[PDB]
Amino acid sequence: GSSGSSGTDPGAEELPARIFVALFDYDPLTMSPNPDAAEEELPFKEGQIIKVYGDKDADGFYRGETCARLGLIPCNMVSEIQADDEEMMDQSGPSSG
Repeated sequence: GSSGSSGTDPGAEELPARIFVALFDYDPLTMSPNPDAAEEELPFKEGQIIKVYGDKDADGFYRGETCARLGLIPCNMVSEIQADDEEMMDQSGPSSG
């Protein structure tokens, strides 16, 4: 339909989905040793966001959703993004407590 990555402005709250950015282009169609097993993998270009849901299985793959797609993401390729919320307190003022 219409829903997907973006479009439906945020109205209510939802489950926490770890955001992971792609470090390099991933092609499970050519990279993967087999296409059949490649289906389980989730392709993504560098700089692409992947709504990761949960942790990674033994293999070490993060199951996330990107571009209205679902599959496995190689924790090796992608990476964790920095926190958006207020950052830690650095150089705490000299003021006395």
